Amino acid sequence: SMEQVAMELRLTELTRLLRSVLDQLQDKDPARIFAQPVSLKEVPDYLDHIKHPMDFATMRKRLEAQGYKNLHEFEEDFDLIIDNCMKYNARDTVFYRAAVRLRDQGGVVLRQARREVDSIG
Repeated sequence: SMEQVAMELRLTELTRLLRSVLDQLQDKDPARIFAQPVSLKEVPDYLDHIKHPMDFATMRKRLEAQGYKNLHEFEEDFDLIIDNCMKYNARDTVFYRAAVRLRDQGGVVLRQARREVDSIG
């Protein structure tokens, strides 16, 4: 149908918007602490602590498979990156501190993307 195509045009444009958002969020992590999954070879107990691991490479695979239906699902994944880190790592670690800074700095980007997604529909 003509409708399913118009739908697919918007999903593709949402994917296009979310890709830009993802790049902006990931620039707030210059140390690349959140770039890749936590290694289960190097942290073998990780899944006993964190039940839904997340990282920017994993979010990027989902994004390019147009696996995000709306901004809310995307934010959920971003929030996992942050909240997992803040549980697993203690307050006085470079890791916890990197998460706080990413949360704080990402807020501004996410605030405007919400306005943009409501605005462009």
